[PDB]
Amino acid sequence: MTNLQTFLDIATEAALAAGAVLQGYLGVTAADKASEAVVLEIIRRHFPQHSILANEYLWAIDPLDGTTNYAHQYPAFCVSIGLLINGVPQVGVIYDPFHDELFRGAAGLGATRNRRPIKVSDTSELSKSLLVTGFAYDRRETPDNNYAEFCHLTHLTQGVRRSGSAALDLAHVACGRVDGYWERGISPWDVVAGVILLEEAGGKVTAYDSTPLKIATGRILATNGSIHDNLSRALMQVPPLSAWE
Amino acid sequence: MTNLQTFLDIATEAALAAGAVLQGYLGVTAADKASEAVVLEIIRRHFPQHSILAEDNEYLWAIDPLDGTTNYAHQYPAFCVSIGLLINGVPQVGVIYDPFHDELFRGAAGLGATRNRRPIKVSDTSELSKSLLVTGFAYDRRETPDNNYAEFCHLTHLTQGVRRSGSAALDLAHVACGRVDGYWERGISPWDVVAGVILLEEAGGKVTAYDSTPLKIATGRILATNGSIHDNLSRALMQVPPLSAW
Amino acid sequence: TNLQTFLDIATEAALAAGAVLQGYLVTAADKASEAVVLEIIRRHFPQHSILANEYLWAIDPLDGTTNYAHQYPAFCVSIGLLINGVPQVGVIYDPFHDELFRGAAGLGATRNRRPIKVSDTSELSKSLLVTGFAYDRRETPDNNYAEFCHLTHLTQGVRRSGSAALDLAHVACGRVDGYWERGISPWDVVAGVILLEEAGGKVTAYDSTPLKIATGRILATNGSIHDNLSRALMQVPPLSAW
Amino acid sequence: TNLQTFLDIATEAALAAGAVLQGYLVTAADKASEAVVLEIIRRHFPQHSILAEESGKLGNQDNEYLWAIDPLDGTTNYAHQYPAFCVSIGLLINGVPQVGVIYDPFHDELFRGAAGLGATRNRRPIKVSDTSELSKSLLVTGFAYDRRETPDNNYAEFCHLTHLTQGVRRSGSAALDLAHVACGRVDGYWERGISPWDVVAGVILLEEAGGKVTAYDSTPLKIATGRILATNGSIHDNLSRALMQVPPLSAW
Repeated sequence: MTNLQTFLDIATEAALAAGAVLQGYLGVTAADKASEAVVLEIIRRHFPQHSILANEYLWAIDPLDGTTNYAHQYPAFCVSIGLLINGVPQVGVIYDPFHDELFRGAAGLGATRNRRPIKVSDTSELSKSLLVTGFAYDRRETPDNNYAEFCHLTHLTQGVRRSGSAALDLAHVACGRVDGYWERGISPWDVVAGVILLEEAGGKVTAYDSTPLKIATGRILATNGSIHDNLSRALMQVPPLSAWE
Repeated sequence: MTNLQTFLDIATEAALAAGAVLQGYLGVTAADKASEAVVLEIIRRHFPQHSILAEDNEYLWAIDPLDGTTNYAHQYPAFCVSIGLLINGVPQVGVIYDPFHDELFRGAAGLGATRNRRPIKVSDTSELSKSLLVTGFAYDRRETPDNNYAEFCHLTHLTQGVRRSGSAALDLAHVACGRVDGYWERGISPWDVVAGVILLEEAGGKVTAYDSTPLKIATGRILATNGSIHDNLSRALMQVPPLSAW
Repeated sequence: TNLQTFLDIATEAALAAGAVLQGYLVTAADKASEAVVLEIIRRHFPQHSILANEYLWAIDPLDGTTNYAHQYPAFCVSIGLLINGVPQVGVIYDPFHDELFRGAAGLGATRNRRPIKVSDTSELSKSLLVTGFAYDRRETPDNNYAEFCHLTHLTQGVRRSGSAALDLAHVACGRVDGYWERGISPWDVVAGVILLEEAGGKVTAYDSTPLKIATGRILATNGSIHDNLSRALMQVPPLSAW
Repeated sequence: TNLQTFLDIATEAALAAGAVLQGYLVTAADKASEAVVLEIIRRHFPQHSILAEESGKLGNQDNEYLWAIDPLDGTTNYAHQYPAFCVSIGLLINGVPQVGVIYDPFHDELFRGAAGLGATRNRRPIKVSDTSELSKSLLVTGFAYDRRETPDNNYAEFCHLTHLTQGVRRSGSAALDLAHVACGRVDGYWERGISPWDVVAGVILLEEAGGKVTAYDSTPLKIATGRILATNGSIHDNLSRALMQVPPLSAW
């Protein structure tokens, strides 16, 4: 509808403005602060009645996803700007300012990168798939550290990447550069924009066991749709690390 | 040395020409073959007396026409052409070209290291807890218990993170310019690493076996760091607890 | 403020239309770009009026059509806002070189979201200028050739790019020191005029009296050579005198 | 192969010098670019001779191999950061242009050509335009430093062709103008007062791209005269005729 394109227009300009701020600093906490201020000013000026995640309309903003990467100048970081409408992701913009890759999606309006259409891959077999995952800040505090999962899928697939940016990982599923992505311990601002981007690109986003996505649990399974069942089953069957030599 | 700069000039043009071929195909086996043919024609036309290693002369070129083949097949943006020269079995000239991001890494003994013809240098990080590392996993990983998983988990617990890009040559280039602090992998081949090794050394880094004894490429194992973290990372890899201990 | 909101939407319209131009890269391209721009401006500002009333948008969906037809890399989308007939918001986007020029009254001038400023050149000798030639040049003796020859003699050179909007953008970021042209249209210049003024430049008629876009004549400089260039334009020998 | 070896080295010299120009982006930049080009060419081809404006004549100028080097074509543009400047590296074999590389480091456009090996920009083939009518053509020209001292200043030609075509551009770089004919962005180019290092690389590039380069009257090119007519080949006779029939400015 007309509002969603208007929402997507403003989120795009906010992401590009913030991305330029992040690029300027390259010559970390200050950069993240400066990007957030730019994003908030734009969204609040155009949509004073909307809320920022913390009411029908709720913006989930990550001003700098991939903070560890950015501190090391590792080229995998982005701005993520997502809109929840009645708690459902409906508008998403993810901008990688180092590679100048602008991912945009909105419900019923399609998914693009640099304003050209993108689509998920068709891969259905784990043995022919390339996946990506991440590891949470709390990984030393719980036995559920995602290592078992990583090892298991690394054995069953062509490989599991680790980029260091959850938002970019979702964008890479959306354009078919990987076939699937899973992670625990993520935050709403890490994933809201990527979820609608991926769904518009033809993918599927659920919990690990293929029951509906519950962002509050911090767990996400996001695939091209064709590999969703095989990946869900492999994750639920995961042998513990103690079962390896 | 005049000699090394001339070798570096030709390896640079070979990498750029092959990178353009890889870009043309993006619009996998054919791409790899076409890239190799381009590299071989250039090296052998300029240096007909040199020997080629790909797929005991004084001059031996270790060529990877497409490092990151899995990534390339998926269009995952981490692949490159790697062109390294072994002089009496020692890496001395290296060019690594990422044609998707247009990043040209160049180094030669005594001549320095550059990315896009501008100097690069390794990071200063000395503590594992403040470090960002990268590693990979071999094609034989299902057949041996030494699959590198224990190392990956251990280091992921001890550092800020361990990346997995899918290109060993780009991983070495990322150590060389300070985007990661260290890199280790088993099951690699000479053409994966020769260019990156001399690039990293010229950038100020250090490349050895896991236990810090001299690098032995034939074993397929490499530890490549900024030099300041080399000792701590080497000790962490040697003390690695097995997966069964988790 | 209001101007920032206008600038935000003009920027997204220029980038959206520019991507359309890149996809085609002539009549179809120009029309597709215009439809993209018009849809965006009307959806965000249903009460504004269009040029292609307090708010009046002057849109060129493809400035430099001859260049575009030849794939000569000097064409752009130009989106300017007149508020009570005064240029106040301007976006010029070169999609081939991916150069985004943005300006609004009191908000500054940027290229690719970085500040730009006019040059410091103060002497007509040592200056680099640019000009253009109108479609009607064969029907009138005042075809701008005499001016081109005169200024080419008095300066380091007079460029001819083929895009009036980009010429103004080039003055705004200091790549040239001044620009003059006759036979231009409002949609060619509205965005560039405010961009240049925000960058520190000056825009008038040839004789330095206030700009009159309806006359089709513009003199646009870094401000420091403005009087010198204006004097030269007031003292142009006819072609017959060569 | 023989020419391919020359082209490989000229390409690396152009890219290395272009990176120096991008770092600086004037007197030093021009000189720093030349030092990079000369070092590469003389190290790979120590027996070849060099022609350049600043360094002058290096080795016997009747050598079979003579490199015509412009380390920074478009110096006025460069001083103003006007984005139309390049490194031009051409090789004359027995006085004939046979290898050419032109590199615009600001836009990162690498033009390459050699006799029998084809013409490319950024390593993909380029070709001249199909434009056959002067009235439908886009041209480009330039004006020499001596224009105030001679009545033959090219103004009459500029006015005449501006009337007969869709327009005449003025970019400020003769080497890039030749490269623009080579890839079809313009249909033709003419200029007086040019130097060998301005045109040698572009001449072979344009010829390999399918174009044609002569004197104004379509007799063979004589670079020593400083005049060049360079087109897509299809408007060559029409543009030559217009150049032979230029009304003086006084007739306007």
